[PDB]
Amino acid sequence: MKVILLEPLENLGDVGQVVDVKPGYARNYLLPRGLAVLATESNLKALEARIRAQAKRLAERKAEAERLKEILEN
RNA sequence: AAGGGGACCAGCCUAAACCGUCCGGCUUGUCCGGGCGGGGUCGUGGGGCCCUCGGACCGAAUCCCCAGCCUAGCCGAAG
Ligand SMILES: [Mg+2]
Ligand SMILES: [Mg+2]
Ligand SMILES: [Mg+2]
Ligand SMILES: [Mg+2]
Ligand SMILES: [Mg+2]
Ligand SMILES: [Mg+2]
Ligand SMILES: [Mg+2]
Ligand SMILES: [Mg+2]
Ligand SMILES: [Mg+2]
Ligand SMILES: [Mg+2]
Ligand SMILES: [Mg+2]
Ligand SMILES: [Mg+2]
Repeated sequence: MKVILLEPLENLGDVGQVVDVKPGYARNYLLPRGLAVLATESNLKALEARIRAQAKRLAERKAEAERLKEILEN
């Protein structure tokens, strides 16, 4: 069963990563303890749209810096 | 059972794509979810979106009126 980790779990996966676990593990351990969420279509988009937003506000930083490296350095 | 002969006869509304709006979720938006409205309903496949072209006739199974009908009755020839 595919789940999206909400946290880094040792010998499991990284936060935001999609891993495969047995249904019992997900239903009776991860989901109740807030450690993961079902890799459903609905929030596979939620993860995706946040990976997209994080990249958006990052490349905006690496370009509002360069526009300052423009004025300075000259 | 098909088929044939007859009785009767009638076909419609949705879900999803996509659009809009409201609400709340927290993991902040190009988000996800819930409601509502639009859109759509098909097998010659149909629909959505995007271009190009083109701009009155049907009509309920719903509501209204009426005829007709029922729930009392009446006239009715000639020793
Ligand atoms: Mg028959
Ligand atoms: Mg027949
Ligand atoms: Mg008959
Ligand atoms: Mg018929
Ligand atoms: Mg809001
Ligand atoms: Mg939804
Ligand atoms: Mg909605
Ligand atoms: Mg059609
Ligand atoms: Mg088609
Ligand atoms: Mg109807
Ligand atoms: Mg009499
Ligand atoms: Mg008499």
